[PDB]
Amino acid sequence: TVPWFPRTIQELDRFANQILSYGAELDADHPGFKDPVYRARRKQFADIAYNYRHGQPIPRVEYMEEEKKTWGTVFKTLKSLYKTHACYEYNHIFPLLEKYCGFHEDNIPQLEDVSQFLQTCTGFRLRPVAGLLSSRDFLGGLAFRVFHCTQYIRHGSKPMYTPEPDICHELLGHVPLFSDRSFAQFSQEIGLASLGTPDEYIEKLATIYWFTVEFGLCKQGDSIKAYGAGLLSSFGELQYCLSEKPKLLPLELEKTAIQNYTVTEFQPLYYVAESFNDAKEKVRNFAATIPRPFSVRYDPYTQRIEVL
Ligand SMILES: [Fe+3]
Repeated sequence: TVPWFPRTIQELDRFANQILSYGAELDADHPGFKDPVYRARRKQFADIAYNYRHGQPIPRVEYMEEEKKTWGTVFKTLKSLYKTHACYEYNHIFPLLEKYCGFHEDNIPQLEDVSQFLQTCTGFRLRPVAGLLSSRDFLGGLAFRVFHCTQYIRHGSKPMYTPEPDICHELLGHVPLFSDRSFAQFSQEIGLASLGTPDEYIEKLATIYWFTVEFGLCKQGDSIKAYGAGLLSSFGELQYCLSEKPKLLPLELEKTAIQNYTVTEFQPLYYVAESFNDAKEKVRNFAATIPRPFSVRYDPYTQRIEVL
Protein backbone atom coordinates (compact mmCIF):
# COMPACT_ATOMS: atom_id res chain seq x y z
CA THR A 1 0.00 0.00 0.00
CA VAL A 2 0.79 3.73 -0.14
CA PRO A 3 1.16 5.78 3.08
CA TRP A 4 -1.46 8.49 3.69
CA PHE A 5 -0.55 12.09 2.90
CA PRO A 6 -2.59 15.31 3.03
CA ARG A 7 -4.26 16.30 -0.28
CA THR A 8 -5.24 19.76 0.99
CA ILE A 9 -3.44 22.30 3.17
CA GLN A 10 -6.17 21.98 5.86
CA GLU A 11 -5.31 18.28 6.14
CA LEU A 12 -1.97 19.23 7.70
CA ASP A 13 -4.11 19.49 10.86
CA ARG A 14 -3.70 15.69 11.20
CA PHE A 15 0.02 16.14 12.16
CA ALA A 16 -0.50 17.71 15.61
CA ASN A 17 -1.84 14.33 16.79
CA GLN A 18 1.22 12.43 15.55
CA ILE A 19 4.16 14.10 17.32
CA LEU A 20 6.54 12.63 19.94
CA SER A 21 4.71 13.33 23.27
CA TYR A 22 7.77 12.97 25.50
CA GLY A 23 9.99 15.84 24.45
CA ALA A 24 13.59 16.82 24.92
CA GLU A 25 12.59 19.19 27.72
CA LEU A 26 11.84 16.08 29.81
CA ASP A 27 15.43 14.73 29.56
CA ALA A 28 17.74 14.88 32.54
CA ASP A 29 20.51 16.63 30.63
CA HIS A 30 18.25 19.31 29.16
CA PRO A 31 19.36 22.85 30.18
CA GLY A 32 15.94 23.48 31.73
CA PHE A 33 15.25 20.09 33.23
CA LYS A 34 15.25 21.14 36.91
CA ASP A 35 13.30 24.32 36.13
CA PRO A 36 9.55 23.75 36.79
CA VAL A 37 8.65 27.20 35.47
CA TYR A 38 10.43 26.43 32.19
CA ARG A 39 8.66 23.08 32.16
CA ALA A 40 5.20 24.72 32.42
CA ARG A 41 6.17 27.42 29.90
CA ARG A 42 7.10 24.70 27.39
CA LYS A 43 3.76 22.91 27.98
CA GLN A 44 2.05 26.27 27.43
CA PHE A 45 3.68 26.62 24.00
CA ALA A 46 2.88 22.96 23.24
CA ASP A 47 -0.82 23.53 24.05
CA ILE A 48 -0.89 26.46 21.58
CA ALA A 49 0.55 24.25 18.82
CA TYR A 50 -1.84 21.43 19.74
CA ASN A 51 -4.97 23.61 19.52
CA TYR A 52 -3.78 25.46 16.45
CA ARG A 53 -5.84 24.83 13.27
CA HIS A 54 -4.95 25.65 9.72
CA GLY A 55 -6.26 29.05 8.75
CA GLN A 56 -6.25 30.54 12.25
CA PRO A 57 -3.94 33.41 13.08
CA ILE A 58 -1.05 32.04 15.17
CA PRO A 59 -1.60 33.14 18.80
CA ARG A 60 0.61 35.99 20.02
CA VAL A 61 2.57 35.42 23.23
CA GLU A 62 3.98 37.94 25.69
CA TYR A 63 7.53 36.75 26.21
CA MET A 64 9.04 37.24 29.64
CA GLU A 65 12.02 39.53 30.26
CA GLU A 66 14.20 36.45 30.80
CA GLU A 67 13.22 35.01 27.42
CA LYS A 68 13.78 38.34 25.65
CA LYS A 69 17.23 38.45 27.21
CA THR A 70 18.11 34.99 25.85
CA TRP A 71 16.88 36.09 22.43
CA GLY A 72 18.91 39.33 22.64
CA THR A 73 22.12 37.46 23.49
CA VAL A 74 21.62 34.98 20.58
CA PHE A 75 20.59 37.79 18.16
CA LYS A 76 23.47 40.08 19.02
CA THR A 77 26.09 37.39 18.90
CA LEU A 78 24.97 35.78 15.63
CA LYS A 79 24.31 39.07 13.78
CA SER A 80 28.02 39.94 13.72
CA LEU A 81 28.68 36.98 11.33
CA TYR A 82 25.94 37.33 8.70
CA LYS A 83 27.49 40.04 6.48
CA THR A 84 30.55 37.85 5.86
CA HIS A 85 29.29 34.27 6.41
CA ALA A 86 25.66 34.10 5.22
CA CYS A 87 24.58 33.58 1.58
CA TYR A 88 23.44 36.57 -0.45
CA GLU A 89 19.71 35.72 -0.13
CA TYR A 90 20.05 35.84 3.67
CA ASN A 91 21.66 39.26 3.88
CA HIS A 92 19.30 40.59 1.22
CA ILE A 93 16.19 39.90 3.30
CA PHE A 94 17.46 40.48 6.87
CA PRO A 95 17.09 44.28 6.71
CA LEU A 96 13.45 43.76 5.66
CA LEU A 97 12.88 41.37 8.53
CA GLU A 98 14.37 43.96 10.90
CA LYS A 99 12.11 46.66 9.44
CA TYR A 100 8.81 44.78 9.12
CA CYS A 101 9.02 41.93 11.60
CA GLY A 102 10.76 43.46 14.57
CA PHE A 103 13.94 41.39 14.25
CA HIS A 104 15.82 43.26 16.95
CA GLU A 105 17.67 42.36 20.13
CA ASP A 106 14.98 43.70 22.49
CA ASN A 107 12.07 41.95 20.89
CA ILE A 108 11.12 38.39 20.02
CA PRO A 109 9.15 38.52 16.73
CA GLN A 110 5.65 37.02 16.88
CA LEU A 111 5.09 34.03 14.52
CA GLU A 112 1.89 35.54 13.08
CA ASP A 113 3.77 38.59 11.83
CA VAL A 114 6.62 36.48 10.47
CA SER A 115 4.13 34.16 8.75
CA GLN A 116 2.32 37.10 7.04
CA PHE A 117 5.65 38.53 5.92
CA LEU A 118 6.70 35.17 4.41
CA GLN A 119 3.33 34.76 2.74
CA THR A 120 3.84 38.07 0.88
CA CYS A 121 7.35 36.95 -0.05
CA THR A 122 6.84 33.43 -1.35
CA GLY A 123 3.47 32.25 -0.08
CA PHE A 124 5.34 30.35 2.67
CA ARG A 125 3.56 30.29 5.97
CA LEU A 126 4.29 29.06 9.46
CA ARG A 127 2.33 26.77 11.73
CA PRO A 128 3.31 26.49 15.46
CA VAL A 129 4.54 23.03 16.30
CA ALA A 130 4.65 21.34 19.70
CA GLY A 131 7.60 19.03 19.49
CA LEU A 132 9.13 16.51 17.10
CA LEU A 133 7.23 15.61 13.92
CA SER A 134 8.23 12.52 11.97
CA SER A 135 10.30 13.38 8.89
CA ARG A 136 7.37 12.29 6.72
CA ASP A 137 5.04 14.83 8.37
CA PHE A 138 7.61 17.57 8.63
CA LEU A 139 8.67 17.27 4.97
CA GLY A 140 5.06 16.83 3.86
CA GLY A 141 4.22 20.32 5.08
CA LEU A 142 6.85 21.83 2.73
CA ALA A 143 4.89 20.55 -0.30
CA PHE A 144 2.26 23.17 0.68
CA ARG A 145 4.91 25.81 1.47
CA VAL A 146 4.02 25.32 5.17
CA PHE A 147 6.92 25.35 7.72
CA HIS A 148 6.16 23.75 11.12
CA CYS A 149 7.84 26.21 13.48
CA THR A 150 8.66 26.12 17.20
CA GLN A 151 7.50 29.08 19.34
CA TYR A 152 9.25 28.32 22.61
CA ILE A 153 12.77 29.56 23.41
CA ARG A 154 15.79 27.66 24.76
CA HIS A 155 16.42 27.75 28.50
CA GLY A 156 18.06 30.98 29.67
CA SER A 157 20.94 29.32 31.57
CA LYS A 158 22.64 28.45 28.26
CA PRO A 159 21.71 31.07 25.65
CA MET A 160 24.32 29.91 23.14
CA TYR A 161 23.17 26.31 23.31
CA THR A 162 20.12 24.31 22.42
CA PRO A 163 19.75 20.51 22.01
CA GLU A 164 16.76 21.11 19.76
CA PRO A 165 15.28 23.74 17.50
CA ASP A 166 13.73 26.68 19.36
CA ILE A 167 12.49 30.03 18.19
CA CYS A 168 15.93 31.63 17.76
CA HIS A 169 16.87 28.77 15.40
CA GLU A 170 13.59 29.01 13.40
CA LEU A 171 13.68 32.81 12.96
CA LEU A 172 17.44 33.41 12.53
CA GLY A 173 18.18 30.15 10.71
CA HIS A 174 15.18 29.09 8.58
CA VAL A 175 12.94 32.11 8.02
CA PRO A 176 15.20 34.36 5.96
CA LEU A 177 15.73 31.62 3.37
CA PHE A 178 11.98 30.84 3.09
CA SER A 179 11.57 34.46 1.96
CA ASP A 180 13.61 33.67 -1.15
CA ARG A 181 11.76 32.57 -4.27
CA SER A 182 14.21 29.89 -5.48
CA PHE A 183 14.78 28.59 -1.97
CA ALA A 184 11.04 28.35 -1.41
CA GLN A 185 10.70 26.36 -4.65
CA PHE A 186 13.66 24.14 -3.77
CA SER A 187 12.24 23.44 -0.25
CA GLN A 188 8.84 22.62 -1.72
CA GLU A 189 10.39 20.18 -4.23
CA ILE A 190 11.73 18.15 -1.25
CA GLY A 191 8.28 18.24 0.32
CA LEU A 192 6.63 17.12 -2.92
CA ALA A 193 9.15 14.27 -3.27
CA SER A 194 8.10 12.97 0.14
CA LEU A 195 4.35 12.64 -0.48
CA GLY A 196 3.22 9.01 -0.20
CA THR A 197 6.88 7.99 -0.42
CA PRO A 198 8.12 4.74 1.22
CA ASP A 199 9.72 5.12 4.68
CA GLU A 200 13.16 4.09 3.37
CA TYR A 201 13.14 6.94 0.86
CA ILE A 202 11.78 9.44 3.38
CA GLU A 203 14.99 8.81 5.29
CA LYS A 204 17.02 9.61 2.16
CA LEU A 205 15.10 12.88 1.71
CA ALA A 206 15.55 13.70 5.42
CA THR A 207 19.34 13.29 4.93
CA ILE A 208 19.23 15.50 1.82
CA TYR A 209 17.25 18.03 3.89
CA TRP A 210 19.94 17.81 6.59
CA PHE A 211 22.73 18.61 4.13
CA THR A 212 20.91 21.50 2.44
CA VAL A 213 18.14 23.23 4.41
CA GLU A 214 19.94 22.60 7.78
CA PHE A 215 23.67 22.51 6.96
CA GLY A 216 24.01 23.63 3.36
CA LEU A 217 26.76 25.82 1.86
CA CYS A 218 25.99 27.78 -1.38
CA LYS A 219 28.39 28.64 -4.22
CA GLN A 220 28.43 32.42 -4.54
CA GLY A 221 30.56 33.75 -7.36
CA ASP A 222 33.98 32.24 -6.68
CA SER A 223 33.15 32.24 -2.95
CA ILE A 224 31.19 29.94 -0.63
CA LYS A 225 28.65 30.96 2.06
CA ALA A 226 26.22 29.26 4.44
CA TYR A 227 22.50 28.95 3.93
CA GLY A 228 21.82 26.00 6.23
CA ALA A 229 19.63 27.02 9.20
CA GLY A 230 21.60 24.87 11.63
CA LEU A 231 24.73 26.80 10.59
CA LEU A 232 23.11 30.23 10.52
CA SER A 233 21.91 29.78 14.12
CA SER A 234 25.22 28.38 15.34
CA PHE A 235 27.87 30.94 16.25
CA GLY A 236 30.65 28.40 16.48
CA GLU A 237 29.71 26.21 13.54
CA LEU A 238 28.92 29.17 11.24
CA GLN A 239 32.53 30.43 11.47
CA TYR A 240 33.92 26.89 11.38
CA CYS A 241 32.02 25.78 8.25
CA LEU A 242 33.80 28.38 6.11
CA SER A 243 37.25 27.67 7.53
CA GLU A 244 39.88 25.23 6.25
CA LYS A 245 38.76 22.48 8.61
CA PRO A 246 35.65 20.80 7.17
CA LYS A 247 35.67 18.68 4.01
CA LEU A 248 33.51 20.18 1.24
CA LEU A 249 31.89 18.23 -1.60
CA PRO A 250 29.53 19.22 -4.46
CA LEU A 251 25.86 18.50 -3.72
CA GLU A 252 25.33 15.13 -5.49
CA LEU A 253 22.07 13.59 -4.31
CA GLU A 254 22.87 9.95 -4.94
CA LYS A 255 25.81 10.39 -2.53
CA THR A 256 24.30 13.01 -0.22
CA ALA A 257 21.16 10.88 0.46
CA ILE A 258 23.20 8.00 1.82
CA GLN A 259 25.74 10.05 3.83
CA ASN A 260 25.82 9.52 7.57
CA TYR A 261 26.03 12.39 10.06
CA THR A 262 25.61 13.02 13.79
CA VAL A 263 23.74 15.99 15.23
CA THR A 264 26.08 16.35 18.19
CA GLU A 265 29.30 17.89 16.91
CA PHE A 266 30.29 20.30 14.13
CA GLN A 267 29.73 18.65 10.75
CA PRO A 268 33.02 17.19 9.44
CA LEU A 269 31.61 17.43 5.90
CA TYR A 270 29.29 19.81 3.99
CA TYR A 271 27.78 19.71 0.53
CA VAL A 272 27.90 22.81 -1.61
CA ALA A 273 24.82 23.79 -3.69
CA GLU A 274 25.47 25.51 -7.06
CA SER A 275 22.32 27.55 -6.47
CA PHE A 276 18.87 26.86 -5.10
CA ASN A 277 17.45 26.40 -8.63
CA ASP A 278 20.05 23.76 -9.33
CA ALA A 279 19.46 21.96 -5.99
CA LYS A 280 15.77 22.08 -6.89
CA GLU A 281 16.45 20.41 -10.24
CA LYS A 282 18.58 17.73 -8.54
CA VAL A 283 15.82 16.97 -6.04
CA ARG A 284 13.23 16.73 -8.82
CA ASN A 285 15.50 14.30 -10.65
CA PHE A 286 16.11 12.34 -7.46
CA ALA A 287 12.36 12.25 -6.73
CA ALA A 288 11.95 10.78 -10.20
CA THR A 289 13.80 7.67 -9.04
CA ILE A 290 11.60 7.14 -5.97
CA PRO A 291 9.26 4.20 -6.48
CA ARG A 292 5.84 5.85 -6.30
CA PRO A 293 3.00 4.64 -8.54
CA PHE A 294 1.87 8.26 -8.96
CA SER A 295 2.94 11.85 -9.54
CA VAL A 296 2.00 14.79 -7.31
CA ARG A 297 1.55 18.45 -8.01
CA TYR A 298 0.61 21.37 -5.81
CA ASP A 299 -2.00 23.80 -7.10
CA PRO A 300 -1.52 27.09 -5.22
CA TYR A 301 -4.85 28.34 -6.61
CA THR A 302 -6.86 25.73 -4.70
CA GLN A 303 -4.18 24.67 -2.19
CA ARG A 304 -4.60 21.01 -3.08
CA ILE A 305 -2.20 18.37 -4.25
CA GLU A 306 -3.17 16.87 -7.60
CA VAL A 307 -2.35 13.13 -7.78
CA LEU A 308 -1.79 11.70 -11.27
FE1 LIG B 1 15.86 23.54 11.73
